[PDB]
Amino acid sequence: DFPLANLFFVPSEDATAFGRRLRAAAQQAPIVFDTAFGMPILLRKSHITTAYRDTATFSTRMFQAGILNGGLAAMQGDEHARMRRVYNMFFLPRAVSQYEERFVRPISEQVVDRLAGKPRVDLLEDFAMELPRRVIGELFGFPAEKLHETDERVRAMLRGLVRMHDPAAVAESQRAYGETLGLITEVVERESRDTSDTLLGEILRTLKAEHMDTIEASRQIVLSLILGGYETTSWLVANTIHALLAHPDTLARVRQDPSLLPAAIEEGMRWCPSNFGVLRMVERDVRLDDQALSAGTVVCLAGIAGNYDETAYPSPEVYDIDRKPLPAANVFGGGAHFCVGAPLARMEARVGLQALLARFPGLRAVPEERPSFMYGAKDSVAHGPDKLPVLL
Ligand code: HEM
Ligand SMILES: N[C@@H](Cc1c[nH]c[nH+]1)C(=O)O
Repeated sequence: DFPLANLFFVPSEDATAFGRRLRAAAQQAPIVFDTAFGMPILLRKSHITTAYRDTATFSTRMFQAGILNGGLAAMQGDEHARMRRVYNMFFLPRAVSQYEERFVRPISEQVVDRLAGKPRVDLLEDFAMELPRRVIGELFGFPAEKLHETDERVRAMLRGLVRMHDPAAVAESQRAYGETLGLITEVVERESRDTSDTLLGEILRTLKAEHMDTIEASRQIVLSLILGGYETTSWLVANTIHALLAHPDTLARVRQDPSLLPAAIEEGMRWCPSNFGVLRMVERDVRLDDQALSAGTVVCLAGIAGNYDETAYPSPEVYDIDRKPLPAANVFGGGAHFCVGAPLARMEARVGLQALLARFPGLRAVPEERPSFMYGAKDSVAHGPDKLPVLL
């Protein structure tokens, strides 16, 4: 039994409130029970890094009861490493740079172009959501407005991958995936043809060459590009935008020198993380210092609690793109499951923000309307703003 804490479901106009809450809780106890979120939360750095590394004690098996069964995240040990190698190939530095020139740079120019002719826009819906959606489109050879229509189902899918102790959340997730399976099957069938010229077509050929091209594997490839490449990446872009908007002098520096964008992106992941960490299944009784966890417990590794550890990052409430070494990205997880798509997400954030800042030198937040930040923004599983109104 752990002390109670209320870390997740608390709204604030301060983007730092989430990180500050987690840090303040971590100073008081290593492990807390977040009643509204509904599970124990590991907050102490030593416990978290141990958990990420000891996959035999802290597994991803809970994923086998839900729509990710048969995907990469649900695999363990040797099965996992072999398929992981195959996913890794499509996010290598060279591959990502081809995506940048062919797909993401031009698309970014087009998304930013359609914001002009409006004195004010919501950069959340019109930019952070729109750009990753359209990238996943071009990787599929498939229209982005068709993905736009899956939004309620995409977030329904994701919510059942987080609050897995909730039977209703899990069942709605399975339902939403079932309602998306026709579309998934359409994309797979079309891009499995020799006539296929898309990246997704490249991917399905590689799976076949390793004799891994089951219906299930091909569906989970597509599913992860939707859940990760579209919805999750959106909140990274959105939180990076906000951090700059909320720091006009830094925004100006970054516009004048775009080579600062990677640091701005990493610092934004520290200062305003869009994800908290990961979920794990405790597979055997384990003692963490004087804490005990029972086998069968699903826990949250809230690695972003270290984002506000002032011993690592002094004045952690300050957005400082000049921190060196750059803060460790905890929003991508840890250990062998560490996000394989991270290189694409980082590149989309850099290229999109570069086009946005170059096209609108006068860009600024709407002074009256402050965003509200919370975990679960617009029914997502991200910590992010409810809106990003700007003046162009
Ligand atoms: C801002 C963007 C993203 C964030 C914050 C993020 C976060 C994460 C995290 C924390 C994990 C680990 C889950 C766990 O260990 O339980 C993960 C895994 C994964 N993510 Fe990402 N992700 C992002 C974008 C993407 C993209 C763009 C893709 C693919 C195009 C993607 C695909 C995957 C896959 C396939 C895995 C499973 C990896 C494995 O188990 O080996 N994600 N992601
Ligand atoms: N949660 C979904 C989508 C996602 C990918 N990366 C981060 N999130 C999954 O684990 O695939």
